[PDB]
Amino acid sequence: FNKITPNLAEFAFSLYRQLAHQSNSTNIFFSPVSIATAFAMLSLGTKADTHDEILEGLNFNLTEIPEAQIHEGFQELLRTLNQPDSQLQLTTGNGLFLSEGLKLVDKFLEDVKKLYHSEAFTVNFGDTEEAKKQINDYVEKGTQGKIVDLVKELDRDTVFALVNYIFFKGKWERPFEVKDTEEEDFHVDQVTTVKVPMMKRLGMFNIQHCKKLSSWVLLMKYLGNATAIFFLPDEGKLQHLENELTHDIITKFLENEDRRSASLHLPKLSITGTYDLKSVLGQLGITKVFSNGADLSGVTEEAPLKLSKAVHKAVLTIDEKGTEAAGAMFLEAIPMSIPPEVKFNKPFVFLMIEQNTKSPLFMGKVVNPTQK
Repeated sequence: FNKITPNLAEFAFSLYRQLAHQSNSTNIFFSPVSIATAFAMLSLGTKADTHDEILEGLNFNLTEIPEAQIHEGFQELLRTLNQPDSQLQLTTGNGLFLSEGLKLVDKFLEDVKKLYHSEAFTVNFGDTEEAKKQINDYVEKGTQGKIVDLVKELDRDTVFALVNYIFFKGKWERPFEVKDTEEEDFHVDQVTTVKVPMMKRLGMFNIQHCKKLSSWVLLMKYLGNATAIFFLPDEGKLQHLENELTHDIITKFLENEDRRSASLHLPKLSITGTYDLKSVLGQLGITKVFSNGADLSGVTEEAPLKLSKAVHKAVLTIDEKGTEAAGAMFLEAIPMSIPPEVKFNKPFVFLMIEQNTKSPLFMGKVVNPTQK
């Protein structure tokens, strides 16, 4: 439900398939939305090919969609993700660190803080260790201690760095009971298991088995404007599941509101994803902004400039209840027939969607819960 939603979904997938390709034995978790928003904001300080590469690498076809529509699209998205009276409890931030002694262009600083409500700071890159400390302290402080020592090192000639972080710990509209959480096996291989805390509940879930995706598909809503979608592939269908996913298929799932009884087993976990955006977005065609040929004339008017560092960290916590604050009670009418046992006890894929815009807030893959 947003002009740029289709683009963000395409970006989420190209990014996902990129990461899934590098290796299939690691947990994947990232925010298509936080990354795309950061880079769209950055493009504002770039021009020509440098600029164009960035928007195209974010899956926007400049021959078909006007730039003004792109930014307004991100604007509406932001005005939604962070509103007063309503909170999905999303801790996110984007920090720009530019060399002191650089003559920055006002308009850029205005756009960053006013339009994309982001943060720009000036630091002394002459002192690498102190620069790193300030950057890391920024993240730590923004996540109240959940993300520490993010940046492990800086290039010798670093003059501009970008940090993008996001932490999500949502509250289910229909929570699990802690007393029902017990240790269960999780099949990493078809012949190997490992124990992990497993949440479980008998109720009416928006769950179904999809022939095309060869997977079970579960949708659960979070307090706020978000919805989690879990895809459990049949035996040997993970790769098929990954290839067959599409924005149209996901939109269809979100339209369905049918519920059926089931005994659901869902792992209680905490996973993280840390990526070097220069490397990852590089594989998506975004290379000039990170090179000596970078046209960042919208950032600094007279001196050479390029983005030498760009990091993204996404943290997800899934548990029985997002808070100790008991939620209002409700009663579901569960039939007396035998409910299917649907267990997320093997590699599965997931996506978190923002209900209004339908933007892909998060996307990931759990290969082994006890991996972190």
